[PDB]
Amino acid sequence: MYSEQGINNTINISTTSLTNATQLTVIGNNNSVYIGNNCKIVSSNIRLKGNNITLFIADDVEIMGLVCSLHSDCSLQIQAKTTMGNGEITIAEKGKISIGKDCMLAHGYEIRNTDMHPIYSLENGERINHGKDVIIGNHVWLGRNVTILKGVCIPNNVVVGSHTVLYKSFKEPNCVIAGSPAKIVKENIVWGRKMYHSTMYDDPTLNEFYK
Amino acid sequence: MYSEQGINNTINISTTSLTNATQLTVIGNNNSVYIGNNCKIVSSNIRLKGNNITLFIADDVEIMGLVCSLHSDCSLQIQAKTTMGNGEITIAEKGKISIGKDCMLAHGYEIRNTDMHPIYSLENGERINHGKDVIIGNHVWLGRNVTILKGVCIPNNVVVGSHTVLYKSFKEPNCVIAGSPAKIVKENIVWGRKMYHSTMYDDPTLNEFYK
Amino acid sequence: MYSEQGINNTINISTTSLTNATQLTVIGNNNSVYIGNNCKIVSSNIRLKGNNITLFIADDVEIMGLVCSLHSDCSLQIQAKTTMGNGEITIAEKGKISIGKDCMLAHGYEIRNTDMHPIYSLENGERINHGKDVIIGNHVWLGRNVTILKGVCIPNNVVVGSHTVLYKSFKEPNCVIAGSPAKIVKENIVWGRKMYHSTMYDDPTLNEFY
Repeated sequence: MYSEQGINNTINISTTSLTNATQLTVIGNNNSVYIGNNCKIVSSNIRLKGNNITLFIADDVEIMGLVCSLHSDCSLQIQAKTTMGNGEITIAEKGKISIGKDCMLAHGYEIRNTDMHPIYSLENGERINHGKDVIIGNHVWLGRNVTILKGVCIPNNVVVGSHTVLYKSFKEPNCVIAGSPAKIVKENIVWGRKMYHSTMYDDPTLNEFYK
Repeated sequence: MYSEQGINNTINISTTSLTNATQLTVIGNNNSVYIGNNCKIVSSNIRLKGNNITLFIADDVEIMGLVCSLHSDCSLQIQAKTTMGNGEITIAEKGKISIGKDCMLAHGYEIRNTDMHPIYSLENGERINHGKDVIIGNHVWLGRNVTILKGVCIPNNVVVGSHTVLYKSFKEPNCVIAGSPAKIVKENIVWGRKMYHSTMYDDPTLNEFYK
Repeated sequence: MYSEQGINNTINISTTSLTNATQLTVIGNNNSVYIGNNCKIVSSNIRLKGNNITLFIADDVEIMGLVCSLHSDCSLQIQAKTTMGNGEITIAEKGKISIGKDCMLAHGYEIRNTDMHPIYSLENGERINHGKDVIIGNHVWLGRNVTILKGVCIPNNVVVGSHTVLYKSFKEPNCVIAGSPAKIVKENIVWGRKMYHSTMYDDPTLNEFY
């Protein structure tokens, strides 16, 4: 499991959550890790290197096979009830990525606020791919092998179709987004976890989205 | 190799077939598994959970690293001489997936008849993403990392270009399908297995496709 | 470094190069492998199976988790200072692939000169998909999960956007290529390795590009 090299690191992993086969490494200082009850954070590899990094995983989060790299002054926030399969999250350039509550992220997700390397214009020598924060709203379903790139904001209750690559933000909630270039392909929907709930009304979790 | 609980489950695996490192699990009633002669089903993980499930794999089929999950009243059918590398096939909502004769599936395929999770309309709360059968015709070649989703029928003698996602059926045979979105990019062709042949006429297996 | 079986194979790997966790397998005759100075080739699996194959890796190349398959009469050449993460290179049909200087290849690349199986036109029965050499120019950055197919030539100082598949060659240098089909999406650029420079003028390696 754990491996630290530094001082004033705060690691509070709630007592009920499980972290089987997970490696957590914190190199650096004034960092904080927080995992709530009753999380399942399994077969993952999480690296914090730097200072003043924040990793916050709320209650009731299940993650399996996450590779996570966090650099100095970055923060990853994952809200309650979010489930995640295999995937990768990279944060750099002192940015932030937030993932709202009750998300379902299917295997193969790649999420990042950065390209990790600079691209400059020959026209004026300036950098033009500065990193940008990623906001993934509440009740977002990412299908298989979805890629969410820097600065993309995803509204609440959105489904992203399998193998879709997102470069830009969308504003409309309750919609499905797929294709290349990524596009709204269906409007006025709500997804759920259980095919055994036959209408949206039979899923206690959904009441809010049709209010 | 296999574990099986329940009633009137029939498991017929020819003694001339190899199943090295494959796990087959059958839990339920009235399920049927057939694997024919001179097959090589290796390093695979195959699960049937439910009632009245049918798995049928014909002669001379070679599969390597298939992960396959079938739920009750579901069926998978793979006809003779088809070859498959690593990949995933998933069937739910009591549907069916068919793979025809002499198909060639490269490493990384994802095939399914279901989204695994419901999407409902905000207008009337009804489910709008019900599962739908998948039919992959005879002599279909799927390039690397191809995804075949619900409802998709693929005609005979078709090549699907690597990393292509199919959301919809096609009707034209003898073509190459590729891109995003998936479109016919070459017409009037026939594919074969062996690069050493000079022409299609040199490959007896191809007679039926050009007459 | 080697599990070398056959006749008249030459393997010259500089004593200053690290090969930790790497399987190099050479099965066949008259194959030659050159790896230059100060390379780091680790956790890779490089198989030369066949005869008369050449692998040439120049100085200061760094490779982590390459799965490489070469067949008879094929050639792979990787020029100085190139870096590669996990990925796959497949060469067949007696063809070649060449990667230029100071390229940066991110996790998930797939580079091939061959479809590995024939496609014939019904008009005349002839094969229409013969393998074709791949050329990646100098100072090309392949983003994550990029696929480069047969016959593709990439010009100097190009960035390929993540998840893009190239079926065709480009001619314009200094550009970003993305989408499907692959298109030039931004012209007149230059990329660098380290993002601690407000402008390109603080990267000495970039001077040759303006």
